[PDB]
Amino acid sequence: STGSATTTPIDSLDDAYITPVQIGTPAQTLNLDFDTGSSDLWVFSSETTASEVDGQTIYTPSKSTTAKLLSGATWSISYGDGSSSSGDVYTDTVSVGGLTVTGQAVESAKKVSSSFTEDSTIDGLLGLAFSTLNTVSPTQQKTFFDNAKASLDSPVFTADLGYHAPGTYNFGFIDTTAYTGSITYTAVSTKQGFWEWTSTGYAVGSGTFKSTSIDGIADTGTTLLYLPATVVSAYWAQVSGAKSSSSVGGYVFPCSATLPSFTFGVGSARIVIPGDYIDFGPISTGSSSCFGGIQSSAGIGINIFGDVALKAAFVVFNGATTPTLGFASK
Ligand SMILES: O=C(CNCCc1c[nH]c2ccccc12)Nc1scc(-c2ccccc2)c1C(=O)NCc1ccccc1
Repeated sequence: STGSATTTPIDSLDDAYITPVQIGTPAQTLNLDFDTGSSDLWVFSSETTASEVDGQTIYTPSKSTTAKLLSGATWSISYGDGSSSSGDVYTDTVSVGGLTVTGQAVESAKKVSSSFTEDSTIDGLLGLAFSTLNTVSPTQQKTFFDNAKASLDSPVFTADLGYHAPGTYNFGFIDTTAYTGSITYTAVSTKQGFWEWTSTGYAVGSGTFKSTSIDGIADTGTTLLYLPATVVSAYWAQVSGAKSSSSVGGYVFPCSATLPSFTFGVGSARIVIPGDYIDFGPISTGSSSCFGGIQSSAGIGINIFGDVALKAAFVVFNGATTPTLGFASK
């Protein structure tokens, strides 16, 4: 089997992408944020504290003839911004772009933090990191991809995120029309639960390429590119008037600037992120100070190849017995 679904930016900045997901019988369609940096499929629901729902579409398990309460199971997650959600668990039929998994754990939120409440366009998350990170207790659950894998024509999914435009998530096949040249594959470590790999270096603009190993994760659920302070300083040094602002929370630059591209290595191959991808707009409405899309990972503890990086590529998440990652230009 295979599936194919369009993923759509939630706003003009590409702050996140949402993909429609069918849950239950009759289908309930929710717009989920596909997240290769976590492993829980959690949704706004009929159980969510009413004051914490502000425009989201909710999953109502009582209206699904295939929903079953996973007795005694609970879940609780928090992320690096200090956002969180928690609740109980149903199993139900979940379909993505024509690919159906029966018996998928659907984590129904009883509580969500303010950041999620305020994002009316995101109805939940669909995790695609390794199932070792799933938070359900006392019986850990498998991700959608893990449940689908053995049914897929090939044990892969691909992320083809657009820049200010829709893109695609495919399951079970590689669309050879969606990229240019070749896919370069690189090794993955699953030890932290993530699609963790090592970039071979970087370049700023038309600058010479620096060969250096940069370990990080391929994370569709993180907006920006978080890299070591040395690398990030070298980038912003090529932007007149750019500075790191502790009051704003990172590197800012004059909105009148033209940003240089950023290149990262994949083996002997190179992926170029155009400068426009690195512009995240005014720090506040009407400001002439713009927020940068490349930021330091120094307080995080891991480097994160988020959407700013991934949207410059066609990315293969290869879930074979030894997983790997593939990158192609497009
Ligand atoms: O959690 C994910 C992917 N799920 C995102 C869900 C989500 C969290 N608010 C959301 C809001 C909307 C949609 C999805 C999400 N990736 C990872 S691995 C390590 C960190 C981390 C650890 C410590 C410190 C910082 C990052 C994160 C992280 O928190 N990224 C987002 C971020 C990146 C930079 C700064 C803050 C948060």
